[PDB]
Amino acid sequence: MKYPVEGGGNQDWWPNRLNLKVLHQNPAVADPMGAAFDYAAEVATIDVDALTRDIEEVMTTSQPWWPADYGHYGPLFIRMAWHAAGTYRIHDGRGGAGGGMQRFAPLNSWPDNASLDKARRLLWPVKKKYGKKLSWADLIVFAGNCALESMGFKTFGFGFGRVDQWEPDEVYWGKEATWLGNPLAAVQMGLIYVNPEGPNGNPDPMAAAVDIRETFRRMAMNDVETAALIVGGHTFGKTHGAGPADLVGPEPEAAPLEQMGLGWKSSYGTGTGKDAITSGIEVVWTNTPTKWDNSFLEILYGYEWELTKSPAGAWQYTAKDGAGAGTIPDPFGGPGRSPTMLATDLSLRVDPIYERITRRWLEHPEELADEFAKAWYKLIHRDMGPVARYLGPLVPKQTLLWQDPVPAVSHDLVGEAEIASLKSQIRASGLTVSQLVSTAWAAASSFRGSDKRGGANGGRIRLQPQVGWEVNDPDGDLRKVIRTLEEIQESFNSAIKVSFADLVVLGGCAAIEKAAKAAGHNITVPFTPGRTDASQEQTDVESFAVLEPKADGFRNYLGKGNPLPAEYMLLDKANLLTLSAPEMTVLVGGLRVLGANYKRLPLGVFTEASESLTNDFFVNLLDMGITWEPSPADDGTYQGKDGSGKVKWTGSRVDLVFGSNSELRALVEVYGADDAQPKFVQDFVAAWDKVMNLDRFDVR
Amino acid sequence: MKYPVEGGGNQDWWPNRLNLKVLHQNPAVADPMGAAFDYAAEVATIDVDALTRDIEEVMTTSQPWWPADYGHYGPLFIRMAWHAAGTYRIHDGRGGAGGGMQRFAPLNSWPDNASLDKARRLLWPVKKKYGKKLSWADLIVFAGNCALESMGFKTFGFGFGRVDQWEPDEVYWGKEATWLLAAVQMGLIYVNPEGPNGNPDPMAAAVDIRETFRRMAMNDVETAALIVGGHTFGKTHGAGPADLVGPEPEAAPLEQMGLGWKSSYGTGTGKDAITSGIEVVWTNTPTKWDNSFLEILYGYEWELTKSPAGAWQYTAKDGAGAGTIPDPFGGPGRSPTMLATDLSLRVDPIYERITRRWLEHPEELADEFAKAWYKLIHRDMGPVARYLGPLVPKQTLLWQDPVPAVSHDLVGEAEIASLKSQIRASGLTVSQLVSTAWAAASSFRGSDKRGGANGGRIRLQPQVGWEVNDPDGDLRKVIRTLEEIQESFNSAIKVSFADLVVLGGCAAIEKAAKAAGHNITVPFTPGRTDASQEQTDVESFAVLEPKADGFRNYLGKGNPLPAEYMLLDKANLLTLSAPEMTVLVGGLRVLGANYKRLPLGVFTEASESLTNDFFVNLLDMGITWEPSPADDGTYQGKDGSGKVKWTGSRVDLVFGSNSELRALVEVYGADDAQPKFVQDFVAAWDKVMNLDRFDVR
Ligand code: HEM
Ligand code: HEM
Repeated sequence: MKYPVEGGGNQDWWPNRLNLKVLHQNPAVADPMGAAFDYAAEVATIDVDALTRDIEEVMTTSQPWWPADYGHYGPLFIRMAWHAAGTYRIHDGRGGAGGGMQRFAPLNSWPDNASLDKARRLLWPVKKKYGKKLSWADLIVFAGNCALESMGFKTFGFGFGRVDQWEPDEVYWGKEATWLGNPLAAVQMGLIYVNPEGPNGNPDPMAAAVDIRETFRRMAMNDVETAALIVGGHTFGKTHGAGPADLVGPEPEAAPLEQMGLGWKSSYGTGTGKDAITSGIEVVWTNTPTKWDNSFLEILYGYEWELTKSPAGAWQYTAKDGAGAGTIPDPFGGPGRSPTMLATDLSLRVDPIYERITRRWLEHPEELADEFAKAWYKLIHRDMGPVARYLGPLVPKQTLLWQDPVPAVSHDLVGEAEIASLKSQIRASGLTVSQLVSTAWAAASSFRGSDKRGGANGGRIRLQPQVGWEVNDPDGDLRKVIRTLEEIQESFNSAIKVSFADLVVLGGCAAIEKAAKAAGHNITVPFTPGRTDASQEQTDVESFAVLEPKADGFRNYLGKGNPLPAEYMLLDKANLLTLSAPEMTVLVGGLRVLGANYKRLPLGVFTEASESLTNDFFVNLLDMGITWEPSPADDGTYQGKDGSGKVKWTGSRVDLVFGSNSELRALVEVYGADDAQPKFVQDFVAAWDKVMNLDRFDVR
Repeated sequence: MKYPVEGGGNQDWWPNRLNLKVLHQNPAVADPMGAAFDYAAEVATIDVDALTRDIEEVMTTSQPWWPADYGHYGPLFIRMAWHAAGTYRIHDGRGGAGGGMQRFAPLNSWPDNASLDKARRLLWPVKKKYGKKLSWADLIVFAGNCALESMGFKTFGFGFGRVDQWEPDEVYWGKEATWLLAAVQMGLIYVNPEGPNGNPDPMAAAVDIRETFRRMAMNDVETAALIVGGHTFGKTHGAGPADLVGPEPEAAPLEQMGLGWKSSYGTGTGKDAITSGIEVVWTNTPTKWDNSFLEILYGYEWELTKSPAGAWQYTAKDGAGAGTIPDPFGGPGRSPTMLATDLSLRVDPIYERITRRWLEHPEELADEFAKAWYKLIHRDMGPVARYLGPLVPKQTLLWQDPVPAVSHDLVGEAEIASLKSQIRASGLTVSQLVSTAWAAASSFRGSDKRGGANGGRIRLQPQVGWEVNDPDGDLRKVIRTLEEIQESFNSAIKVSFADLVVLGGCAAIEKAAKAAGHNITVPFTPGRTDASQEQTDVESFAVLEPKADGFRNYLGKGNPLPAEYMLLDKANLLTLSAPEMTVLVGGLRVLGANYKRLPLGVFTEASESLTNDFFVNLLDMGITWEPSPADDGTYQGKDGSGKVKWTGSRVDLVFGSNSELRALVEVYGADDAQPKFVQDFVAAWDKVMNLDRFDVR
């Protein structure tokens, strides 16, 4: 229907086709830094003092193509930071500022990130003067933070380490196929949090409060943070509004080329500064919108508000009787204005929940500072991962209970001879292979490569938020495996201290070695030590209530509330784990033949003899002498009807896909060859070593 | 609108968004074999003597879930190769057999490749026995070529080498959004069998076939070789009206394991399957070679009747031939039948002569069909240095872009410096050397690997006269100076011509780098030869003429899109990637490599000096842009005070507009990256100049 370079390919002929482009996004070819570049080794060598001494400079020179309000840019950079790490939705994990996606995406065109392309273009001198030693995400967010600092503040700190990706990330943002139309977080399509004029353009404070709380909750922010975040943020800078909001041009994706990749080039007046239009509201919040103080709340409790319209054609509030008419300084010189407020932010005065936590902030005006610093530092470094990546000399030392704190190694890391000793001690009185893998896999499947939260490290697999997960059948034998592993741990220690997660991954390794040896290959899985155990008080039970996978194909289990059919979720779960197209298929075959099945069902297994790591899943799948017909009980299962009329195999919806979707058919059509056995077991161990070492960030 | 794993973003909100996901396609991540796996090295060990002894067996055994007419699959295989090497489009170069795209693509769902999805399954007991030492594409077109030989025929040869791919390539097949360029009806690989556009008249079928095949290099005499030589084998499954067939494979319920067209009529297979909806049985012995097709084609006079499937097919009048055709599964014989496209060869005046001439002695038909089939198969492989295996018919050909054998003593870099010296110590300027070299290595298409810098065709008639290489400019001067150097060098180990072309290009890059302060050594691998004017035909090169070489900022007439896209579609052929594309475009813009001396695009104040000044001067926001008052697709870089300082084109400012490429320009446009930029430019350049060097890699 249209050319490929414009769109094209397939998907113009099929609406819902299993698109295999999401597995290998962000390839190593489109990386202009090269194939041997380590960002963690470079970003530590910048002189953050010199950088801090430079961003402070770019925040004072009013560039002539976009004038500076009050001769300072700080507000704009804080807004940039907030709209850069305000997309992080915990329901799946994708988004956030961990990829700096605000540059190129549907993000750099949402009808709220308007007048933000100019904000990024402002920072070009600093990135130009530094080069490859400053990834764009780090520059944006740290510029916001250093602005907040420069405008009079004492921040909690900051840490570099976010890496850039050079291709847009595909994330589901909303069913509404038009701007302003459960896995979501922005109540509109294109909004970040809330329609500034109240939900659905309706300026009601109560609905605004309900909605703003129901939105922030999908980003793990409490009730005290939300109030702190909003207040501390909007105590800075002004709005942008002039004539009718319909005069703005197109967005920086359908804009003409002479605009150098900008947008919203307003034709009204000179087009910038005193007449620039962006959100269609015209409000100044404080009375000195360029430096910090406890004044926004005073205005929040200083005048009684009544609704009005906007000179730009929008809804807002304004003090009655002309109170304070002409008391707030002009953004570019001129007579005073009237103290105004947005629609939502009045909720902080009427809503009874926020009232108890805002009325306290009139007196004790200092507590606002620390709470805002904490909430901000939480909003920033939310998608960086464990503590071991906070590079640079500005990170604090104290840990926070949301960081998933993992205590540092306080003993000698185990040795190699001890590794073989533990192998022998675990494969002689441990348990079957189908158990030592299932528990091990479950300890490394809570990972999410979106924000690198959770995983094998910490050993949380034996604590409350994960043992009770129904996906790891609690009334099964997982607790018995836990008892055995802890007792062999303490026995070897009584016989250099080995932690628990170390031993879990070692059990998985020894089980895979057992299966491979049963298959006829003396192969070894590479194991590196360097994990520690977490305690119940350092792992929040409620925070981890989202990692519980609603659909996990690699163990063949689907739950309830599943958005898409039970097949696509396999790739989705295989996309967070950052698995290439081959490493997903081989891993599926391995887990299927190894008996890593939820409740030990006879689904997925395609072998007459289990616990033997062979390619018997694939060779037996592609056989055409069997006919597949949906099950008679109609439970989303199928039946391997043979040529004799006897049911032979019984796979699930996540299996027969690996023999149907003509693309994924190819990868199987390799590992199922006659001489593929010396390759399968060798390509499998690689993928298994890759999964079990995703959260190993202290050494990689 | 929909989830990413099923549909995606970045497309619904804006349809006309420059999609860079077409550059990184076929990456190094989705490769099961992993990293290296030199396919050109593995297949050198397979026993074609044994592979033939196995495909011969898989054909004679009738599978129980798809019987074989007359107990032989030879037919269904012969077609499979054809529809696997019939997706060639000469006007672009994509498709072809060398992509193995017969599997995962819209290709395996077109309402023409029906029932063929079964054939890919009949071959599994063959590939399973070999695995990685024999890719699909080679196997598909071999089972094609190897079914002919096993059926009373001495073909011309065969060669492996078509390394497969692991993701569906992106190709434009047409504008219609419904089934039924090069194909005449969307989905139908070639001609709608029931006459062009459903009109059952042979005279129109002939004028359609002529133009259609003319889009795939086949002449007028190599056409009748195929059709007559291709439809001597096998029948056409079409019993029963084409109304009960299942859905297409890409959208079928999974209990079919990716097989499409689950026919509910009758038993569903065998003597009752449905493929295209025509019941026709050509020869009287449809599983061996003989001069039978032409015999029946002239044996009677024809008349149009209806089909048991509801299509228009023909049948001899007079009621003769009652039962003269063997029943495909034992029983009463049908009447002598025929398609609609075949009658063209009886009524069209052009094919009439050759058809009449093939009936006096059919050995000429055998030979012509042999050569035509060989051309139909080994077209998507290009240089003769890629053919592997024993069965290569290494004698010669004329359409293979032939080059003489590397005969003289090569060079051992002891004099390469002197050549790189005399090319500046007795030659021209950098703004001409890089221009002519890049021109001589721009006639390349990583699809079928035709053209290329090899052969030294930059001094021959088909390429010297192209418009994009302005002949009135100075190309002749550069070529004559290079010739004088070559002749002055061999009198004292002889060096060819394209040798000196790319060597002067590299030495000019070195000169420009010295003019910047980075004494960088360009790599160079000798071993290319110059072809003559006779072995370089003119008719097959008229397509390689670039219609929009965005690298050089040249826009011809005949672009379906603006210039901003015709750069990618160009930079997608050369097997480039976004970093290399940006770097190479910047280098060619700053080194003065436009098809004139135009200052259009140059963003420097001291040319002929390789540097990143283009990138850094592009991004400065203090410079505003607006369309020039000439309204000739040129923008006017207006400075802040009202003066003209830069003049760019659509191919330039796209790097300032499109957000993805903006990141790359940001990277190379720093200040501690000029060494990185010049080094990566040298690397990408040596990648371009060494695309067709297949005799070494
Ligand atoms: C949570 C609800 C929020 C709403 C409804 C909201 C809405 C808005 C609106 C309508 C504007 C004016 C846009 C324009 O002038 O074009 C704005 C700007 C701004 N926002 Fe937000 N925002 C929210 C959250 C935040 C947060 C979390 C922060 C900081 C942590 C923040 C900091 C700012 C600042 C400093 C500006 C001033 C921009 C300038 O001076 O140019 N806002 N916000
Ligand atoms: C204008 C060119 C062509 C037309 C109109 C045409 C038409 C057709 C049609 C409609 C079928 C029915 C498919 C089926 O029943 O499975 C068919 C089958 C077949 N075609 Fe073609 N085709 C063309 C080119 C070729 C070429 C170039 C070859 C060989 C080099 C070829 C060889 C065959 C064979 C052997 C079959 C029988 C397959 C079987 O019996 O399993 N055709 N042709």
